[PDB]
Amino acid sequence: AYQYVNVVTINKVAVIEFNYGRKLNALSKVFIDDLMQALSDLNRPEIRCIILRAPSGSKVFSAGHDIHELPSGGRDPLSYDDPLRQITRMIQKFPKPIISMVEGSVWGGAFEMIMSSDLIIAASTSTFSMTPVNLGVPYNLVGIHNLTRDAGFHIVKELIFTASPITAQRALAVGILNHVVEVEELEDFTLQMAHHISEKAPLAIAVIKEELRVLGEAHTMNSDEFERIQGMRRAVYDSEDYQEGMNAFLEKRKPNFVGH
Amino acid sequence: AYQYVNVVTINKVAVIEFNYGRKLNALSKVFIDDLMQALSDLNRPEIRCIILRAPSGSKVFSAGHDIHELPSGGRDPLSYDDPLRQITRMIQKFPKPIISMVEGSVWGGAFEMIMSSDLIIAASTSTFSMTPVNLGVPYNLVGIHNLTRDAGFHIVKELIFTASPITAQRALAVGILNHVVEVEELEDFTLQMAHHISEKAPLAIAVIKEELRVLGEAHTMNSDEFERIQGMRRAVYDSEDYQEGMNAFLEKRKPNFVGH
Amino acid sequence: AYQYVNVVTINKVAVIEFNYGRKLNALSKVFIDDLMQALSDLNRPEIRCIILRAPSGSKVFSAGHDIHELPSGGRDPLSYDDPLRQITRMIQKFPKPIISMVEGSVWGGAFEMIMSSDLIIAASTSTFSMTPVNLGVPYNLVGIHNLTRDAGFHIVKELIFTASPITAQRALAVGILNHVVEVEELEDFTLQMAHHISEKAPLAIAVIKEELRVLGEAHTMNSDEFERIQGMRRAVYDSEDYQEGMNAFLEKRKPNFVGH
Amino acid sequence: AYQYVNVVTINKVAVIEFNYGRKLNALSKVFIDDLMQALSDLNRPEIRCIILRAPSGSKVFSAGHDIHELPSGGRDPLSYDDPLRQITRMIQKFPKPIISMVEGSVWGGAFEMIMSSDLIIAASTSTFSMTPVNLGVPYNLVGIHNLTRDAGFHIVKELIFTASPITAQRALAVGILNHVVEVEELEDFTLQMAHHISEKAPLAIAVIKEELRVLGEAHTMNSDEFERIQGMRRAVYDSEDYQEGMNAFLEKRKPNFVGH
Amino acid sequence: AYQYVNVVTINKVAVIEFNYGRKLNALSKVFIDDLMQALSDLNRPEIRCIILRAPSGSKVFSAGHDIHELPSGGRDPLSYDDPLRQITRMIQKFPKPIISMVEGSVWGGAFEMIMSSDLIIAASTSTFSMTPVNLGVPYNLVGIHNLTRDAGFHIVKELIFTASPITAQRALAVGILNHVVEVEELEDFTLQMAHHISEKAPLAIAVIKEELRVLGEAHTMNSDEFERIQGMRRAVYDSEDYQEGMNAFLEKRKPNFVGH
Amino acid sequence: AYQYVNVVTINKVAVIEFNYGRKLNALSKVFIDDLMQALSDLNRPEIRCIILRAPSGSKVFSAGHDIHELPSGGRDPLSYDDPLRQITRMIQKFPKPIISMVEGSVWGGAFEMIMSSDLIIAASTSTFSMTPVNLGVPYNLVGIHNLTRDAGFHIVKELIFTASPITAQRALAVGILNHVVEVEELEDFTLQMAHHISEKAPLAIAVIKEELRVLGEAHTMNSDEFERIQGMRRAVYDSEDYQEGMNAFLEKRKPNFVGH
Ligand SMILES: CC(C(=O)NCCNC(=O)CCNC(=O)[C@H](O)C(C)(C)COP(=O)(O)OP(=O)(O)OC[C@H]1O[C@@H](n2cnc3c(N)ncnc32)[C@H](O)[C@@H]1OP(=O)(O)O)=[N+]([O-])[O-]
Ligand SMILES: CC(C(=O)NCCNC(=O)CCNC(=O)[C@H](O)C(C)(C)COP(=O)(O)OP(=O)(O)OC[C@H]1O[C@@H](n2cnc3c(N)ncnc32)[C@H](O)[C@@H]1OP(=O)(O)O)=[N+]([O-])[O-]
Ligand SMILES: CC(C(=O)NCCNC(=O)CCNC(=O)[C@H](O)C(C)(C)COP(=O)(O)OP(=O)(O)OC[C@H]1O[C@@H](n2cnc3c(N)ncnc32)[C@H](O)[C@@H]1OP(=O)(O)O)=[N+]([O-])[O-]
Ligand SMILES: CC(C(=O)NCCNC(=O)CCNC(=O)[C@H](O)C(C)(C)COP(=O)(O)OP(=O)(O)OC[C@H]1O[C@@H](n2cnc3c(N)ncnc32)[C@H](O)[C@@H]1OP(=O)(O)O)=[N+]([O-])[O-]
Ligand SMILES: CC(C(=O)NCCNC(=O)CCNC(=O)[C@H](O)C(C)(C)COP(=O)(O)OP(=O)(O)OC[C@H]1O[C@@H](n2cnc3c(N)ncnc32)[C@H](O)[C@@H]1OP(=O)(O)O)=[N+]([O-])[O-]
Ligand SMILES: CC(C(=O)NCCNC(=O)CCNC(=O)[C@H](O)C(C)(C)COP(=O)(O)OP(=O)(O)OC[C@H]1O[C@@H](n2cnc3c(N)ncnc32)[C@H](O)[C@@H]1OP(=O)(O)O)=[N+]([O-])[O-]
Ligand SMILES: [K+]
Ligand SMILES: [K+]
Ligand code: NI
Ligand code: NI
Repeated sequence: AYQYVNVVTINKVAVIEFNYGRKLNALSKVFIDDLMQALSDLNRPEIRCIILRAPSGSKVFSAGHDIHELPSGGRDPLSYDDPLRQITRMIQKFPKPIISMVEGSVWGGAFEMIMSSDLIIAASTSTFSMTPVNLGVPYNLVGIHNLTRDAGFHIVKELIFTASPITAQRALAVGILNHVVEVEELEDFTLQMAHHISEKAPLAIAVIKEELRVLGEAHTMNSDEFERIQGMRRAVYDSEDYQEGMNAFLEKRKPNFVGH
Repeated sequence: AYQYVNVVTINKVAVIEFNYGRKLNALSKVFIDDLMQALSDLNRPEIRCIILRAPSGSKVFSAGHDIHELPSGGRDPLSYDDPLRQITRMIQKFPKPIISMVEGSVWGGAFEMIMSSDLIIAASTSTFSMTPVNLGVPYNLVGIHNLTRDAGFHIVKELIFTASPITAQRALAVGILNHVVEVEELEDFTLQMAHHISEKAPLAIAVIKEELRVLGEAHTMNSDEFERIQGMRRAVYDSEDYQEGMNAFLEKRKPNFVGH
Repeated sequence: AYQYVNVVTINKVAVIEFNYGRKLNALSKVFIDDLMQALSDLNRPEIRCIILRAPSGSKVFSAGHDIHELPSGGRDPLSYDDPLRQITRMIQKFPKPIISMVEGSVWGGAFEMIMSSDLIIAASTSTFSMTPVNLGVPYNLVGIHNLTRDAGFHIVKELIFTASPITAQRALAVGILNHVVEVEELEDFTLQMAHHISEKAPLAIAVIKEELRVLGEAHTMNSDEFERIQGMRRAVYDSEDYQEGMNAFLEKRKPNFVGH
Repeated sequence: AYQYVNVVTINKVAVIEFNYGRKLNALSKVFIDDLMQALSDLNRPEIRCIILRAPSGSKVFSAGHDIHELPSGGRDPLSYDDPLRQITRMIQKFPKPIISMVEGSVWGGAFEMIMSSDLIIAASTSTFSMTPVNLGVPYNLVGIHNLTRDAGFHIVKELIFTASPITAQRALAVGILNHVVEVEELEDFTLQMAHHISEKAPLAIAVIKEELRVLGEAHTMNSDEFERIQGMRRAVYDSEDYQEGMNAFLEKRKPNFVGH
Repeated sequence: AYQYVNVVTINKVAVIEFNYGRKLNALSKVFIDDLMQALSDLNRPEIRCIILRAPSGSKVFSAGHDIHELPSGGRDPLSYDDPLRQITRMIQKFPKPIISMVEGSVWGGAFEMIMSSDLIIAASTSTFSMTPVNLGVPYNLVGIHNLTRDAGFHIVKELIFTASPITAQRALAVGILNHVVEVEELEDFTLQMAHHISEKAPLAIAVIKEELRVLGEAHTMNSDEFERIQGMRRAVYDSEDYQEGMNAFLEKRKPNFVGH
Repeated sequence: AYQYVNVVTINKVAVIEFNYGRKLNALSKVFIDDLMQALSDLNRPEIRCIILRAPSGSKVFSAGHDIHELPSGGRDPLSYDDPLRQITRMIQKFPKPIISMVEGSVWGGAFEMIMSSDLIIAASTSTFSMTPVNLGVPYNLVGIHNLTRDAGFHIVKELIFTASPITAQRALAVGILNHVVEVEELEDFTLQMAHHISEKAPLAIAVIKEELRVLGEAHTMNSDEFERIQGMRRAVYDSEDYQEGMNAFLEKRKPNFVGH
């Protein structure tokens, strides 16, 4: 059993349901460690497809990164072993398909988390925002890359630069979602597709998923370019604005950004 | 003349029509060798645009890889000089635009074949499936990469992991197709576009096509990553599941996959 | 302050308006030098978002490359320091969002220019074409790469190989545009999005934009592939067809291309 | 204990000594499994430097790949999980320096193995050969790359194309070896260098070793190039020459190669 | 015109002499800023070649990184705008050849600095060491890469893992140095070569140097590999060993490293 | 027969001897066309090794690129189809070893040509120079890359920036040559090694040569880097210095370079 998730398996399909609603399923270390343990426990030959979901009737699918656990001490907020960074790698390397079944609003790191999964099926009332420019966070290269494989560059830059929510209808139209259904059809539609996938050849699915993962990462650059980017990110996480972003969030007020 | 295609030339446009209805235009070696000979013969300055089509009225555009020619046991079924691998490279390197004009159902390797062409114009009643997970086939890197340049990652993964057919309307909406037209207008519509392209500067078209080919291919990885992927693909084509998929296809029964 | 653009600032938003209507805002060296000086002058902490536009009522947003300024006699027409190549780099490296607010028709290098910007909001009556195959021009790798980050390969190849205009509605559908609005609403809609972006964290916006730029460029090739392409481009700029394409534009007649 | 190796620790230095002299320390699966187990068991904070050696007085350091374990059956002889391929990866990813201390003759896969290690210190009487052209073996990309980081291309090609042994003195002159010493001084010279390295910062050593490993692997190519090489390798392991080379070695006669 | 360097111009050759003897030409910000200003001021068409030197008679060419300025606690010591990182970029991008003319002992960052220059001519009594493993420093990817273009991997790993000094004779034998001369001949030999270079075509020299720079940097990797290495680097600069290495250097005692 | 080369076959070895003494075996278009035709004619299974040589007693091995065939200005002098660019690709792709057997002086493009071959065996009196900085020529990336796989960067930069000849003894010490022998021993020393290689497995040699070729080329960069380099090379071939370099050679005088 798990403190922060609930797992139900029938036949070859496992549903991992978030159980962290008192914190709006924020991506706290304790929540992510339990989600990763649950996925690892399901890495068995008789499990063929995973669904990730919030409880039925959730207003908020996930509030994203826990803003209390963001470092404000001049440390990289999105280093390789940060919980958000660990869960996106683990989803992408997992040798079974992972479907995000979305009811409610999706924020920031949680939007990256569902974009790292294999398919997204969403309620017609679900909404999606990408929020680092609301907090002054310098998103990392891997995290940004995870957002660029579905919608085009102009659409991705609108989502990030405005931090404005988009509807499930627009998220379908721009190529982010696989399917949008009425919320009362969401579970039945998603289970039908998951159980269908579980009848197909699992070893062929696993190697094709791994081929897609490698090709998706195969945007290569030299060491100088990476180190130049890391210097730019460091200047951001050393900024007055980054302190103001976090301060405004916990004081429940609007940040005032100034460009330092 | 050719045993397995019929070629017609109208000014600067060449139409190559499959003549392999006996096997529903399956990508047999003898069919692909005639298709490649026909294209090579058309590599002349006075030809400016190619159309690939099945005969008018076809229910099946192409049934995909000839399953009777797929290597059994531990032989790579999608090696460099396999017919499907040869025709996709030839289409992509050919210095004139190649338009796939689609009537009927499109399966597996024939879907990768039309995706490798420059433009796809299809009948409102045409349908599209990608089927290696039905058979347990470890699709190759180059073949998967050919499926990723039009629709986004989540859509591609739905197509491959479900092996379910999509309509021409959905294939248009997700960016696979250029145009969908009523079947009685398909030929006229496609020829009008081909004649129009044929008025443009062919050397400019050829170098821009090759620039897009090179950029499309420019997802680079180290030797270890390629050899690791090759080891995973060999484990799949060595598996009981691969034998079961091939056998189930031939015996016309549902395969029973077990994950080894 | 500039001969060929007008700049107005509204709180933290700067609007750079073309003032070259006597040449339909063609991308002449004198125009681009003024556009680049205006952008450089706006790289100030109190400026948070840029809008590029043509004057209200413009039938032609930009007629594209100044065809009089293209070299004739066996010279690369799209070298690293040609004005179109300079302005796309400058837009992409600029540390503030640049929104292209489009009224009227967009041609050739002007289409590449708006594609290189961060967001595109367009009038319902605006139209878009990519024209090098009309003139026999061997477009450069960087230039072509700039057209491939929004719509899929089949769509881009139709746009380039036909040189046919598409509508604002089709450009929205295929992923080129962010928004299409009635022309009477175009300025207010674009200014409210720009003001909204202007309240977000500028340093987070600048590092995410730069991360997207270098991931966008990170399609890598070996020296031989680049030099093989450059040799193909030189055969095109040495061709009879290239001279005929330039001649026909200047003599206002239909070119006759022959494939050498 | 181990059946096929003997381990001695001298404070922070561990010496792994081959114990397979009855098969001239050929790289059979049982010998390599024991070497990898002994390395894995030494991956402890109190160990800082490894030495690999043959027993004192060995005329043969290692006879290379066990030719009885080379598959002939149209199967890739150097696939990702073959013992030679496993041991070179493990030596390179091991977070402590590994020094090859060589007495006797070094052959084929055993030469690649010492090349994959961090330093090579050798007896003045030791000799070195790279032998796949004697057998008709299509050596794999990773394996060849492991031979190209010390001596230059012309020297590597002489070694491989001639399969002729070189002296310790020539191996020093061309950059393959760190040091050549009289056999009576070999053990002490090597131990003093290992003890000296063991006084330095182990975390600094490990991250610099890992940085050198990933820069050394960072020669990148597209999927088509890898698949094209793999097709060429398969044609070699399907060849009559390959069968002739294996049979000639086992029958102790000169092979007769004919080029198919 | 400079506090910390002296500049002598002989025909088209400029000789930049270090004037920071108080810290044995350690790479303090104040010294490096004056070295970079002097180089910038020499970027004129009438200057064709640069020589970098310590004063005639120097025991110590440069004592390396200023250990008093290296950030301690959890700050990256080798960030993009650290003085050593700036000076190696500037030397490599400088459009004239830069010859390191070496008398005395060369340590750590000063060794990387001379390795980044175009040619090295040294006195027979000069000596060379690479020192990060004496301090527990996690050297950065670009810094390590700068050390791998002259001697082979085994030799570079000996230099870095031992931090032992090598003689000029050995540095010449492994390919680090161009020439070794008696100290009395150092100025005559170096100036003769610099004068000879200055009669050659400067624009051909500049573009070839820049071609070599970009080919040298063209070892590419994906974002995940870079972020993984940066996480490992951060674990080292957070370590107790790193604090011990810095403290031991400042207290002029032997460090005791423990592996955390 | 051939107008400009003489070919002899000794068992399985073919010796191609230059016959263009009248321009000292300068790499004129018609000379290189016959060398390439002679190689193609020898691409047969009963030939296993090629030797390239000048006639016995030659003072000049080859005077390098034919300076008279270089363009006068405003054109790239080393385009993909140039004869030097053609012969180095053909040597590198040729599926049999090519040994350069060198007697006399080797200049410029002929030095690149022998560097592109597999092995170099040279007379003790032979000499070697790299000459583009004598003429003001902007060497191409592929050409420079062909000079970097044997000697280190410092040595290569000395050779190119000085254009000074080096001895066979120095070329051996820095890793350019395989062997140096007295001129009376050169022919039979080289034939002994070629006969020995000719008894080895030719398919294994061919796939290993090709693996080394693609690994050598696998230094990758983005389109913007390449086009930036090309623009810099264009500024050189457009310069006054390039025309001065060509004029000085024609007028048999020392050039006066001024840096524009
Ligand atoms: C990777 C990344 C990232 O993941 N950033 C975090 C992105 N998340 C967000 O921007 C969403 C932040 N929260 C909200 O917008 C709203 O809380 C919302 C999710 C719509 C739920 O609104 P709702 O009215 O239902 O509840 P609220 O009154 O807003 O807030 C409910 C409580 O949850 C807290 N909370 C909400 N989200 C978070 C979070 N992500 N981290 C920490 N606390 C949170 C609020 O501070 C309140 O705290 P407290 O007053 O009890 O101490 N990034 O780059 O920024
Ligand atoms: C690259 C790849 C790939 O290309 N795989 C193959 C993908 N192709 C398919 O899955 C489609 C397989 N075929 C079918 O679904 C059906 O034949 C269909 C195309 C719907 C047409 O049905 P239709 O009723 O009109 O004809 P069928 O009864 O299904 O089949 C008529 C015959 O054609 C054979 N056949 C059909 N497609 C193929 C094929 N691709 N290869 C070999 N034989 C085939 C069947 O096995 C039958 O053999 P036989 O009983 O006459 O000896 N992959 O990775 O798997
Ligand atoms: C990068 C690239 C590129 O940018 N190519 C250029 C792409 N641009 C174009 O194809 C548009 C060319 N022009 C046109 O299509 C039409 O001018 C159009 C924009 C529809 C406007 O029609 P309109 O009926 O008003 O014609 P005008 O207003 O008279 O245009 C006024 C003059 O502008 C000239 N002109 C138009 N576009 C251009 C241009 N790009 N360069 C130079 N002159 C131009 C016409 O030839 C007229 O010459 P002249 O009569 O004064 O001697 N490329 O690869 O090709
Ligand atoms: C990866 C790779 C590779 O690793 N190739 C293998 C490269 N190995 C070689 O070329 C070593 C060839 N062997 C020799 O030169 C000599 O056997 C040798 C290493 C010098 C020592 O000679 P010595 O005179 O002491 O002993 P030998 O009489 O030659 O041989 C002693 C016995 O060991 C066997 N043997 C030697 N090397 C091997 C091997 N690598 N695998 C299996 N058996 C071997 C011989 O066939 C004899 O078998 P048997 O007939 O008694 O059953 N490759 O690509 O080729
Ligand atoms: C990049 C990197 C790196 O660069 N590491 C640093 C590597 N450098 C070293 O290990 C050499 C450190 N310095 C020394 O060992 C000695 O100064 C040595 C070069 C042997 C010369 O000894 P000598 O007795 O002649 O001269 P010293 O009195 O030690 O040194 C003369 C003065 O320069 C200072 N100094 C010398 N080296 C350094 C340095 N690297 N950083 C800061 N100050 C230094 C000393 O503290 C003295 O200052 P002060 O005590 O008068 O205020 N790394 O990764 O580690
Ligand atoms: C790629 C590249 C390159 O390959 N450059 C070319 C590099 N080659 C050189 O710099 C060598 C130029 N030539 C010389 O230095 C001398 O000719 C040398 C090879 C030392 C031989 O001196 P030598 O006094 O014996 O004989 P020469 O009479 O000078 O030369 C015999 C004739 O061949 C011509 N020749 C010699 N080298 C070349 C050449 N590379 N191109 C064209 N003609 C040449 C001379 O101009 C003579 O013409 P003519 O006077 O009969 O009409 N690059 O970038 O520069
Ligand atoms: K709004
Ligand atoms: K300054
Ligand atoms: Ni990509
Ligand atoms: Ni390299």
